Amino acid sequence: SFSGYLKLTDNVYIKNADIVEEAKKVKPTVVVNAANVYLKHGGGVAGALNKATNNAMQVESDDYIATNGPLKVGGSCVLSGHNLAKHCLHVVGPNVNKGEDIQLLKSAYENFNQHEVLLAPLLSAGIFGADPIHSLRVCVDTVRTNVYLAVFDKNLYDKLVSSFL
Ligand SMILES: CCc1c(C(=O)NC)[nH]c(C)c1C(C)=O
Repeated sequence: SFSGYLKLTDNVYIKNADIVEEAKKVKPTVVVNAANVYLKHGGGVAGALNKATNNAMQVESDDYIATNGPLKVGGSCVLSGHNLAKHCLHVVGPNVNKGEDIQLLKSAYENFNQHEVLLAPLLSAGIFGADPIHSLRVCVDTVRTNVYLAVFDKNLYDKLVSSFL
């Protein structure tokens, strides 16, 4: 199971880890991808997860989009986890670098409540432009299921833990 995590609350745990490496090690039931509405996994966590699947995640995602159309900002879809997890929950947090409503971050985290346990990144953090301290606060105030947060950057991980209220 998950190891080396710091417990933040009853159900939220955090670790300084590469989510790709964490997924390959644990093979969780659900890994969360920091997806965009088109499921175009170009960079950040999405590019890293997709590259770990040898692009199988992108091939599956393009078929999903061709059939269903784009996701909503704040929405999600469950696809295969490929070599990383049983499933991948592609969650679309608002991209503040695209001027998207930061208020949609709570709706994005609500998707996690449909899964008993998840390995996840902080939504809308990194290349999505939101404040990761704000993302962690929305996560602990929204997610009720067991979420194991992987934070890639050690310096950000320390800032998140040291400032956690
Ligand atoms: C492609 C770079 C990458 C990897 C990786 O390739 N791990 C094996 N994991 C992560 C989380 C990244 C990021 C944040 O972009």
